[PDB]
Amino acid sequence: EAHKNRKLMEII
Repeated sequence: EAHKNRKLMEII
């Protein structure tokens, strides 16, 4: 998962 996730709410 990890990059389709750390992007998705918490970076964008």
